[PDB]
Formats: sequence, C-alpha cells, structure tokens
Amino acid sequence: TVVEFEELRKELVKRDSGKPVEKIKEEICTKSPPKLIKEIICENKTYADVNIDRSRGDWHVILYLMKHGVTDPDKILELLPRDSKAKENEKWNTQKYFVITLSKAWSVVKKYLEA
DNA sequence: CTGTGCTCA
Repeated sequence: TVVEFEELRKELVKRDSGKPVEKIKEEICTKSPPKLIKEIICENKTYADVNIDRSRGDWHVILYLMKHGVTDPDKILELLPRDSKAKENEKWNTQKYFVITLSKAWSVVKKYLEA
C-alpha cells in the first residue's frame, strides 16, 4: 500500500506544471468551463449555493482540474474551497480522504492519457 | 489512529 503510494507520489509530481493554482484557475475560467466547474470555481458561488454533496463537489472539480493535463496535490489544497472535506481539519479523516481523491482521480486521468 | 467516486441512465 504505502510503497505504491510513493510511486504515485512521483507520478503526481511529474505531472506538476510548477505554477501556482491561481494561474491555472484563470486559464480554465477564461475557456467557459462546464456548468458545475464554472459556477463553483469561475464564479464567487460555492457548493452551498448549488446544494451539492460536499463529497461529490470536491470529487467533480478534482477530476476536471486534473483532466486539464496537469496534476499536483498542492493545487487541490491551494484552491482554498470553502466546504471541502479535505479542509474541515476536525479530524484525521480529512487527510485520508485527500489521498483517496488524488489516488482515484489520477487513476481515471492516467487511463485517459494512456491511450 | 475513522468513511467519502466518475457522464450517461
């Protein structure tokens, strides 16, 4: 388990553009992104304004941000979402969930790059 | 130290 996590850690750092997420957010918001991505990231609203499940709200945007052809764990955390389960800081569950979203999202994105 | 999934069924 932990050995395979370190191998994916080097695969995720390889996919990093080296740029801060605040620039990637503008490169996506200027391209009229999908309705869910546009109203949550490209607008001042949040998951509370669309009443979407917080578990899915994080997962839907993490899939699309990584599908942009670039990935890095720090992008998801520096996006500073207001209702994400990765930032509740109430317990260690936020750290275990943060690895789950990046692990499963990259499995799908890598499958779409390896074709 | 303790869960959390995809678009389109």
